[PDB]
Amino acid sequence: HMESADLRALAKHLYDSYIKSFPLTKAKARAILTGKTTKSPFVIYDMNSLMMGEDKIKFKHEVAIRIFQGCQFRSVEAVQEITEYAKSIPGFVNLDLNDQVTLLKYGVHEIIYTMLASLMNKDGVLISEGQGFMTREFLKSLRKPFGDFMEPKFEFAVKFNALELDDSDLAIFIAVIILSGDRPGLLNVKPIEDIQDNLLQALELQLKLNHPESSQLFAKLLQKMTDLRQIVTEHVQLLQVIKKTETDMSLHPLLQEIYKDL
Amino acid sequence: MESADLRALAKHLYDSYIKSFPLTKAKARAILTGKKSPFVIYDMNSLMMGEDKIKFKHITSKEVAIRIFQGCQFRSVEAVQEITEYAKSIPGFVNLDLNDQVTLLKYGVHEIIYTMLASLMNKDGVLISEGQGFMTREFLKSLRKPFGDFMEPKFEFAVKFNALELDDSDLAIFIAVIILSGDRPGLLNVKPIEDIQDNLLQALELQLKLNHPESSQLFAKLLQKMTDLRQIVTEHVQLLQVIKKTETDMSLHPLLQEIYK
Ligand SMILES: O=C(O)c1ccc(-c2nn(C(=O)c3c(Cl)cccc3C(F)(F)F)c3ccccc23)c(OCc2ccccc2)c1
Ligand SMILES: O=C(O)c1ccc(-c2nn(C(=O)c3c(Cl)cccc3C(F)(F)F)c3ccccc23)c(OCc2ccccc2)c1
Repeated sequence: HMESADLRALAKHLYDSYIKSFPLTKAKARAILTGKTTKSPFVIYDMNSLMMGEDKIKFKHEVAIRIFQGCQFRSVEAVQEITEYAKSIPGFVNLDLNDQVTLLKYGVHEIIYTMLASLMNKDGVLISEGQGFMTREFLKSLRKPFGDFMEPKFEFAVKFNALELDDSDLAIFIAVIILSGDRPGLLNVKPIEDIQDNLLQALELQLKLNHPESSQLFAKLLQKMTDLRQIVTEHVQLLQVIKKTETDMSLHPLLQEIYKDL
Repeated sequence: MESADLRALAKHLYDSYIKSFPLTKAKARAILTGKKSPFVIYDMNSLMMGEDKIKFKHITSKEVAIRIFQGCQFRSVEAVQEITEYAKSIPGFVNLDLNDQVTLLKYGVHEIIYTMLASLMNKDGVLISEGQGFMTREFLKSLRKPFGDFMEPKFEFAVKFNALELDDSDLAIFIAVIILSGDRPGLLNVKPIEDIQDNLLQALELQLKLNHPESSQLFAKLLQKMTDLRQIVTEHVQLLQVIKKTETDMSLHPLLQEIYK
């Protein structure tokens, strides 16, 4: 339902808007993680280095709570960037306004975990626009339920990163996630699915041109949407334990609204 | 992988799918749409008459809601054996590590049962006993305590899944894809499983293009349903646990408890 040139044009549009919307790309994150440059992050691996990192790293946003609350504020910034990106997806702002809210409500976390994988390897995650690197072992060692928060994200990212996607692939994949016609409470499924159909055609052609030797990469990427859904559900149940255990811990109102009745 | 090889693989699976499963989607749709009218169970009195006249096996505690629930469990155990026989016809499956064969079936059967159950359902009810009976959605949803809300999610899934309008030749490949899932926990040799799934996916993609040329990106939409299947199977497990801990009248002969574990 779309010619090849139109699908290439749509792929280029989305990549361009992705570069404009997300300040830390996978390409930059990989150049920081693979090193070979003098761009080097400060590495936080224990309590003493955290204390030194806060002195050296210029953070834009008890140790476990401090790290948790900071993650929440980074997630809110991520929602803002994802929302800016979503408005560039052709057709999205023309949808019913309640459906725009619904698509963002259920899509933003799946996108956050997708894009978080770009900042991750098996040993830890880049933080503060790549200025810092916090080890997976240090996060797993946090007290109470906080230790178990990041480990599922690392588990996903190790598998997702084996697909070797780049930002130009990811730009379309993220659009596909937002324009999901199966979100609960949608009023007008038909125009959402028509946009997703074009996005899926564009993703399929993008993966064939950019990864010609990666057989059925399109199918394998769509199957990862299953892993994303699973970790979002785990995440929601994990916060509920914190809400009942940590009663003095505030959650950001934007995050409060997203998780409500999910 | 050439097109003729993919078509050969698609036809092999369709042929085996027909032999392994007692009621095809095509035959089920002919019964459901009214095109030997099945005996209809729509309340307690018709249930009792169905057990007396048709004598439905698996629906033979004296409480009705429990009896119907256990009957779903008993049919699902029968379905597992049909799925196991079908799996053996998938090229490459029996050549896998024997523990990996068991693991793929153990973790795949719930998703496959839900998928194939949809072939037997419409928005008003479900066929039972090889299409000889039809039990209404309202009767199942009206069962007491948690049993009623146990049945309704199955219908909600099936109504959405059936909107894709797959036929048996599509489903035969799709079921094979689910079985050859390389991400099941405890697999020892993932590589040959993903190599077989890659062939099956190529065969499903081509099958869907030739069989539904007007249904844009149906391949993508069907793979997106694997998300729904995983989600409802996880929900299913939690619902069973609540029933296991709450209900005291669910006891069977210990030998039957072992069979239908
Ligand atoms: O201030 C800052 O610039 C800043 C910046 C980042 C973090 C921080 N983010 N984060 C994430 O997962 C993450 C990331 Cl990388 C990128 C995008 C979206 C997300 C999230 F949406 F998924 F959230 C973490 C996971 C584990 C630990 C930290 C992060 C951050 O953490 C708070 C913190 C860090 C160190 C010391 C004290 C507090 C702070
Ligand atoms: O023919 C067939 O392929 C087939 C296949 C499935 C059912 C049937 N299973 N089922 C379940 O809950 C279920 C499911 Cl989805 C997946 C795994 C395990 C279970 C269960 F173990 F938990 F059971 C149902 C819930 C409601 C309605 C039907 C099912 C099935 O039901 C026939 C039936 C219906 C009512 C009374 C007696 C039999 C038939």
